[PDB]
Amino acid sequence: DNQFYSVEVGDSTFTVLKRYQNLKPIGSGAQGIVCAAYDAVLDRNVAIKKLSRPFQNQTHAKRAYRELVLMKCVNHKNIISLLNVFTPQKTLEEFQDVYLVMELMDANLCQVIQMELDHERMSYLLYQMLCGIKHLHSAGIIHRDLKPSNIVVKSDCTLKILDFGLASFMMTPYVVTRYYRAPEVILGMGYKENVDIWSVGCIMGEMVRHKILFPGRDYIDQWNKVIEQLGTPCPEFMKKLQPTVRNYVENRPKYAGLTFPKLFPDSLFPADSEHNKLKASQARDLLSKMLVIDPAKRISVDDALQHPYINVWYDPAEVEAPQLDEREHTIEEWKELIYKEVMN
Ligand SMILES: CCCn1c(C2CCN(C)CC2)nc(-c2ccc(Cl)c(Cl)c2)c1-c1ccnc(NC2CC2)n1
Repeated sequence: DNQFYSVEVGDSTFTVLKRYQNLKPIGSGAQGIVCAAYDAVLDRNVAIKKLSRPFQNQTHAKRAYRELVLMKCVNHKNIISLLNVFTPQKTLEEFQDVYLVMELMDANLCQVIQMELDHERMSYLLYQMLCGIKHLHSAGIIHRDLKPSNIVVKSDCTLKILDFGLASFMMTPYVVTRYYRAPEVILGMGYKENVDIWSVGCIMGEMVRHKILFPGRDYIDQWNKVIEQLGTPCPEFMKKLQPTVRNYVENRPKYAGLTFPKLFPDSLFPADSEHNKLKASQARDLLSKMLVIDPAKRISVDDALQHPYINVWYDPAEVEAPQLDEREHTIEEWKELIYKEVMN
C-alpha cells in the first residue's frame, strides 16, 4: 500500500507519489531528468525533476544542496518555486534520489530565441528577467551564470529563472555552456551585482541576431569574440586584472570594435511603423549599455529597469519584495546534508 509507484522513462525509472500521473519525458541533463505530468491533487500540470544520487560527487552535491536551500530564501513569481520535494527512500541508509516538483511551463528561452518577437514580448520578457535578478540580488544571491536553457516561459509570456548560479571536476558526457558569462567571470576578477547584466545583454542580443553573440570552444575563443565586436577594453579595466591574465589580455591584438548599429542593423528590427522604429532605437540603446566589458561603466539592474525600453512595465509590487554555508564535505557528509534538507 505504498504511496509511490514506478514508471519507465528512457533507460531510467521514475518512482513517484501516486498523485502524479501520465509522466512524459521533456528534458534531461547532467544533473537530472525532467518529466511533464498531471498532479491529480492540484488538478494542475506540473514538471518533475529527478536528481539521481546527487551526493555522488562534490559538483552535483554542492549544487543540489545550495539550490534546495536557496529555493527557501526566495519568494518571487519570476524565480522558480517548488510545489513539492520528496524521496521514495525511507531512511538515510537507503537514500538515493530526490524528486523536485514545480509548475509546468511551456517552453525554454532557447525556443523563444528561435522565433521572431514583437517589442512588447521581448521587453516584457527582459523586464521579468530583470525583476527576478533584482530579487536574487536583494537576497544576497548574485547569479553569474544566467543562460537561456535555464529560463522557462509560458504561452502568456510569463517567465521563470530556474537556478541560482555559481557558488571543479566531473566526468559527465557533456560540458557546460559559458557563452553568457561576463568578462569578470571569464577573466576571474572581482565582481558586483551587475555581473548579471552582461548575461541579460547576451540573451537580448541573441533574441535579435538569432545567434550566440560570443561562441567558442573555450574562454580563449570566447574572449576573442568579445573584443572583435566590442573592441579592446579601456586601459583602466586592465588594472583590475591579475598580473598574469592582464599580461595575456594586454598582449592580445588591439581591436577597434564595432558600433552598435553595425552589430545590430535595422534589418533585424521591425521598421514597418514609427512605433517599431522608436522601439528599435531604444532596444539598441539598451544593448549598448548592457554589453559593456568594463563593469564600472555597465548599466546596473535598477537603471536597466528604468530604461525607456523596459520601463513601460515597471510595477513597485514586482520590483520590491524580499543560513550561511560555504565549505566542502565528503560524499557521506553531503548525503546526510541533502537528506536532512529533503526531510526538512
Ligand atoms: C526542457 C525542460 C526544461 N527544464 C529544465 C531543464 C534546465 C536545463 N537542463 C540542462 C535540463 C533541464 N529543468 C526544469 C526543472 C527545474 C527545476 C525543477 Cl524543481 C523542475 Cl520540476 C524542473 C525544466 C522545466 C520546468 C517546467 N517546465 C518545463 N517545460 C518547458 C520546456 C517545456 N521545463
